Amino acid sequence: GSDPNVDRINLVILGRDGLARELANEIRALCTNDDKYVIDGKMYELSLRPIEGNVRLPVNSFQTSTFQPHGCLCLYNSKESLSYVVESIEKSRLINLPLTLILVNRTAHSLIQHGQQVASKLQCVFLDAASTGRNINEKQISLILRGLLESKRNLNL
Ligand code: NA
Ligand code: NA
Ligand code: NA
Repeated sequence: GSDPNVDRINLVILGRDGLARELANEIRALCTNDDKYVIDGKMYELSLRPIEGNVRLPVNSFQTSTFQPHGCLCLYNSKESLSYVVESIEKSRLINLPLTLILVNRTAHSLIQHGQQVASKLQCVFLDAASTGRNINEKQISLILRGLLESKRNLNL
């Protein structure tokens, strides 16, 4: 269970073709051995749920009996991986869940254009981390996590 003295972030990471595993691995490299992530000198419990396959399947559901999601980090770098994000979100709709759509490193014009329309439709923030492996800068990870903590307090997640 969650330590009542340490704030918990339950983060879904959504991305096919190994995108979710890769970002989850990066984030865990930044964590303590008991999965704490430090922000502004403060410890947070960080639970990660990387998803790459069909979210219809129980094993791939956003929410489980011990995991209530607080946000979802959506990753893509291609037509197919963008399509996977839309399919997964619209199908598992989790609707007021804070979402972040991130374009990562692997056409460039169309991926940005479509990403922005998808983010508009899903009502979420769009970040271009491709210019910035298929990783994301750790400072950007911390910004997203800070944002989730405030959302968590506003939406009572
Ligand atoms: Na807690
Ligand atoms: Na976890
Ligand atoms: Na996990």
